[PDB]
Amino acid sequence: TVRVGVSRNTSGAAGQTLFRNFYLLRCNILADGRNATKAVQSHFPFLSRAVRCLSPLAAHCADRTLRRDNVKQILTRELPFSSDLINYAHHVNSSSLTTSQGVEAARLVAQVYGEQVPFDHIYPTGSATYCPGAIANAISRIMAGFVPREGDDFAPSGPIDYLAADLIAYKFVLPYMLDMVDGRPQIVLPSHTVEEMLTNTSLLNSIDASFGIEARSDQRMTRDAAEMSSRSLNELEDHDQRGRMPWKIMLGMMAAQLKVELDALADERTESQANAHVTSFGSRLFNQMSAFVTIDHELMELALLIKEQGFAMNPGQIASKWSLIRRSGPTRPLSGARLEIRNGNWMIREGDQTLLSVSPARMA
Amino acid sequence: DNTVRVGVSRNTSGAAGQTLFRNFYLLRCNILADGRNATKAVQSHFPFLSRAVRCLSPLAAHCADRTLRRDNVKQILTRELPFSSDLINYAHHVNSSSLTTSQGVEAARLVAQVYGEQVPFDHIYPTGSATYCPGAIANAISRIMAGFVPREGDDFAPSGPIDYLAADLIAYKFVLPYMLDMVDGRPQIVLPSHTVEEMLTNTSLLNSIDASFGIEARSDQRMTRDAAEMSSRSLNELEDHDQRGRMPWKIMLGMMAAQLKVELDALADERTESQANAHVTSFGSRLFNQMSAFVTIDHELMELALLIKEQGFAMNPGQIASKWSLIRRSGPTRPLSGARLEIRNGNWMIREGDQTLLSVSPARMA
Amino acid sequence: NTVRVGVSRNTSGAAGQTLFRNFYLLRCNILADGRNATKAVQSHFPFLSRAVRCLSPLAAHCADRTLRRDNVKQILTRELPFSSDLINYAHHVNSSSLTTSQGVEAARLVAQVYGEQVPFDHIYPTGSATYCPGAIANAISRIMAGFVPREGDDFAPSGPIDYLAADLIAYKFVLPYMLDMVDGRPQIVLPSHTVEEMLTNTSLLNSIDASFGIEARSDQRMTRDAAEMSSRSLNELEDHDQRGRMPWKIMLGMMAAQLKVELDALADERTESQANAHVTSFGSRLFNQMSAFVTIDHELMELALLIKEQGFAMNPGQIASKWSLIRRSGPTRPLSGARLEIRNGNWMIREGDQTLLSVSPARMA
Amino acid sequence: TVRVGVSRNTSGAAGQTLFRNFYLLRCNILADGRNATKAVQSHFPFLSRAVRCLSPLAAHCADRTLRRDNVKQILTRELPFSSDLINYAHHVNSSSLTTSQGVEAARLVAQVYGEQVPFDHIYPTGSATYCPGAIANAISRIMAGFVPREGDDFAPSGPIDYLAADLIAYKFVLPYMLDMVDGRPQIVLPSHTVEEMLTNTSLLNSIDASFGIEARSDQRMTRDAAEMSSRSLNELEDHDQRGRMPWKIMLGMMAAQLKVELDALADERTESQANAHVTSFGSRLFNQMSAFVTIDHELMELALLIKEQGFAMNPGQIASKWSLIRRSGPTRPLSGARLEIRNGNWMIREGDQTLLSVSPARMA
Amino acid sequence: ASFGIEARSDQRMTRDAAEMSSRSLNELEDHDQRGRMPWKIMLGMMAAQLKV
Repeated sequence: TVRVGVSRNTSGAAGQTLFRNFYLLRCNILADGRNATKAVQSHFPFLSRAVRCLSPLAAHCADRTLRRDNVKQILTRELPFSSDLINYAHHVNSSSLTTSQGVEAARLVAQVYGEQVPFDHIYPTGSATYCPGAIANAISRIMAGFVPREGDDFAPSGPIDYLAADLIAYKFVLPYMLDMVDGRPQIVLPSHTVEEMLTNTSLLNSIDASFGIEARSDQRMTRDAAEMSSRSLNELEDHDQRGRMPWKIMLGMMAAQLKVELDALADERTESQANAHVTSFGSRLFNQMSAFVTIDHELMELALLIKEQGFAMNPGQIASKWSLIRRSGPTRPLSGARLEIRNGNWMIREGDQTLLSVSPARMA
Repeated sequence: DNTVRVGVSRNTSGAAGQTLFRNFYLLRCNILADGRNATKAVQSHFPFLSRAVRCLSPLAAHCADRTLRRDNVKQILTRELPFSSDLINYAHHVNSSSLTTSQGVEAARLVAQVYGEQVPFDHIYPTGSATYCPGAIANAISRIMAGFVPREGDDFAPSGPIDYLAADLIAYKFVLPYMLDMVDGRPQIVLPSHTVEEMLTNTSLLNSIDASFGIEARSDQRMTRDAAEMSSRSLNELEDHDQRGRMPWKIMLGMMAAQLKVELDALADERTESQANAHVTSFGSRLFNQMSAFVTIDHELMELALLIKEQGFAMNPGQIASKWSLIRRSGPTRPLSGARLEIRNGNWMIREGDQTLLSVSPARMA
Repeated sequence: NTVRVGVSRNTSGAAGQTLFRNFYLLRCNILADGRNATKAVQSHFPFLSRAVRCLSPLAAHCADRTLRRDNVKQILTRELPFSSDLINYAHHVNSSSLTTSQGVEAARLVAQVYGEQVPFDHIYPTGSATYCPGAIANAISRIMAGFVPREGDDFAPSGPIDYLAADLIAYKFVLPYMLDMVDGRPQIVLPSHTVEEMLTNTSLLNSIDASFGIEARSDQRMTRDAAEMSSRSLNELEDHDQRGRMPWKIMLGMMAAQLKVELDALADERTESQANAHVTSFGSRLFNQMSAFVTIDHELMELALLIKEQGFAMNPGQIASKWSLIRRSGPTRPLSGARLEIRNGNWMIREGDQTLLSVSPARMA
Repeated sequence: TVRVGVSRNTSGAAGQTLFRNFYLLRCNILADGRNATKAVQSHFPFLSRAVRCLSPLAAHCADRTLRRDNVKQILTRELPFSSDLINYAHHVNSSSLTTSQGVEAARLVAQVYGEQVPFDHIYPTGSATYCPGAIANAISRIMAGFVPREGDDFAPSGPIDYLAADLIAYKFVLPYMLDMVDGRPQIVLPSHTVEEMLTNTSLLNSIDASFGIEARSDQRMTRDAAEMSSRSLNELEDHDQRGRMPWKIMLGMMAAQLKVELDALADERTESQANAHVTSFGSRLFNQMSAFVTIDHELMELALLIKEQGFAMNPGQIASKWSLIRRSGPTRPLSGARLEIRNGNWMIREGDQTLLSVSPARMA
Repeated sequence: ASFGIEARSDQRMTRDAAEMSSRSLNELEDHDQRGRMPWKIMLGMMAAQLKV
């Protein structure tokens, strides 16, 4: 007898994804569960991962021991996906994902960490262009204790950065700008793009972030002494091992990656037209990019436009609006509006109307 | 033993769907998620608009109902809150302002005086009223042309005389309405020079309207081309006869078009639902395909079709509603004198240079 | 070096719940209302659904012909095996809450028409006044599906296949209904006897009839009553020795009787019933799931009418009380004025213009 | 006329079928439905029915009670169409639908089923020629519980084969060849024509197939190791009534019918040239015949030629290549290829390039 | 006489059925212009043509 029981098909499949080449703007489409013909449910996985990477140890703790999976197969191919490369901190020559702005910050990171890490593949020295996402991922991994291998992999051999060991206790983050108005520190609207202040790296001292806990179980109380149980990035005690400047550089780098991808979105006319029915795209983008709006000019304007249009915008409309913002400079008259803080929320108010509102993002 | 098969337990009841603009009649749309394919661009359909274009041959459309339906009509129409769709389906006048229109009452009065003498026409069009529901008049005139008799709470009266043209339109399956104007001292087809409202108010203009009817041979033939047009007759070519209701037919066509335009105008008020269903990208494409019978006789519908084709068949309800409002307010948009009108391969073509600005194929009378 | 064996407690913590463990059909699985805030707990009877699906035994048992051994002997021969498992594997149970004396003549009739080709002693102990209707129903389904039972062990796919089970493969829907000779011709009538009475007088089972129908699901022909072409009635199939028509009718009546006796025994579970007074979907789900048996019996029809009149929102205690009232009192509502009509293949009762009840074909596959 | 009469005409055709007088090669070609271009689409109804018949009970469950058509008048005509006769398993003397090869299997089936069923009309006793399709249909229906009446009818009165009941649960099938390599079972490419195996009934024992269930819950366990939800034909419990060898003979006989029909078509160059414009004919032929590749190497060569040519070949080229394959024998050194079975599929690979692949075949 | 609509890709019915699935001629509501008797006369008359 012969008893070779080769398996055979058992089910089907469903789902869809758009923007294969893109990294942050890649989105996964699922039909609405309640009713098959309601608004499509979009979701950006890599953008959520990037936002969660702001606590690198908690984001990469499992990969230290558990998920030591086969990575050689993914990297070593004729055409590896750009998303995988940027996820594993590899420079890519793709024009849509490479920017020439802020490169001085890139080489600053390289000279900070190149002495003890094979940083050549992350950012080849002397290159006029670089991949912001790759450097952000490299910074996160290095802060997490990992070491990028010359053989295109990661190993948990390096030392743990002190800031990552502190961000374990905190779950919520909220970047914002600061200025010395009337000889005192106060939160201000973003007056610079990340793309421009990554050039003048001294300006990164203006950036500040506030961390705080996901407090103990309590069904109704809105606060657990929210001000007493929170800390700010610039308030932490100074120490050489603390990657505070690398952390702020990583945040700005992720923001720059998002902006360059939005710029490249303009040329993707075919897929934008084919996905005109995806109106949840803009609402999801507004929901998930909330961490980066409080630091940049153009992201703030884009968020304001998205809120004005009612959280329903297919990709082509977002591409056109972003092109308009980039080309026309500051368009909206923000001079009539003011900033305010309400129970931790970061909002722009004009009169009594709430033009914009941003809540703390989730780090893990 | 004892056996009864009257219990029939078959079931083939679909997967899922949805309906939008329930209060509307023509633009009432059925939405189906195309689960057969991975692509999630939802499919859209306008049942009542398809039925209205079907009814251009009233006898072939209404023959099936001469015997079958005897369950209930009054139970629906005489409900607490009868739907405008059902009431206009059974030729009942509707009080809603969104559906009713005030312009073009002259044609309604004309049809009422033509058929009022031999039909209880009061509920179709109350006498002396300024506001009339054009869809109700269209359904009434179609049913009368098919030999029915209306009632206050029913329509199951297949007892009236049957129009000659309603019988003539059994041999044909395709129709192509188009305007015709006296140019160069000879008859010639032209672009739509008047909106339907102007010619309904001044009913003398309807003489310019014309249509062409065609057969559908079921033989396994090669796709027939010119010189096969002998098997086709124009509406105005038919010999005159008292029973033969040509002007009734033209009035029905214009009335249906006016109902569509009134619905489109009222759509602008529906900004809430238009926003709630902004993801229905197939609305523009489906409406563009389905309205193709009316664009050949109206300025504004022609402009809407042209803008739809230029945009690229990607309009949700909000975009089409706003564009329609802009067309209504502005009126003329582009210099169509630069373009020219041509007929080729039995299709109604308007072209500028070499590009085909808009293509219209004759409709399916069914 | 050391072994790496270990476990993580991968579990959300909050999960479902099961109620009425002892009961066979009335066992239900309670799930919170999804991710919604309505807090109307879902209810579902798994064994009742399986019983209704068993009315096409081959399609309902084709999987087990090859795809299981599963060490079911351990389940059957446990120290305290679940009565649900025993009744699922056609084993008699001596529990007073699942055994009835009525209809035993039909039980021994099936036990002797299948007596010699199967070891039927463990299914129905010969001479015992009481018996488990569910066990006999499952035994009939299994044997009709082409199995043979064993005491303690799994069924063996070795016996012959009845012709009716093969015929029923083409159909997906079923609709039992009674018959009567009125005006010299057969016509559908309301139930006149309880399933117990009609089982005791086995000749009455000839009055039962059912009609099956295909499931095309092509998005066409939905409203057409030309679907009468694609249907056949149980009594209309040509007679044959191996076509177990009477076993099929007996199995249907036996399942109905099992449901009845379980409903009767539910009245004694007052503690659990009152502890679970918050699950109001119990009555609605039971009404939805019993729809195949109402057309054949008086008391099930009365219970369905009561549930519909009460708005479908009632808990187990209310169901028990109403069932006891129906059992004790007898016919309550006036059916002389209630007309019985079939429209679009639906078994409905109409009072004037009001539709007192409507029953649709059950899903049989 | 009072008005100009430019108007519409279609003469819209509906329905079309060619290759008449055949059984399997019948194709109801039609114009493309949704696309404006009038490209020719194809489908083989009888071939699909034969492929679905591999689960005989689920294939013939309807006719046991539902259809009961007036078959008597159909086959009693003066010159009834051969396809209808073969569909009801009636022997036909046409030279283009019979072959002397494989008569041993026909004799075996006659002696194994003739003792309880009339069989002379299905296959005349001792005849040197036979129609394979008729015997395949006869064995399928006899497994389905039917009884072939002499008077042009099937009576649902016979016993039901155990394998037919077993196959209800499985919607997907996979035949293949096997060999005793290194003292263990292992899949091999086909090494014999169906003629050799029908003639050598003992050699038929080497054939095997695997079946699989269908569902819609997403596939689990890497979508290829889902093996407890599948079974192999030879692993099923042996029983007198379980028609294992009848099932294998059915599959081989259907394959032989297809081969004989293609060989007969080899001489029909006239109509093939008249219909050579149809190249989707080859694509649909490949798609429907994919179930038969893994048992006969001559069919494998035709499939390989079609795949290399790009899934687009005209009937004339198919005929020429089939004749060339039949005359030549082994055309290429296939030993350079390697056999693999991944993600549930069955494919042969030479080097890294996949030479040919096979997908799930649906039977019910 | 009974009247039936066209079928659709189905040839699988050889059993009993009745009434409004194919409504019969005599059930039609009588009317002065509804020529049932002329129709029956024509049917019989063409049958007689075939006979002669």
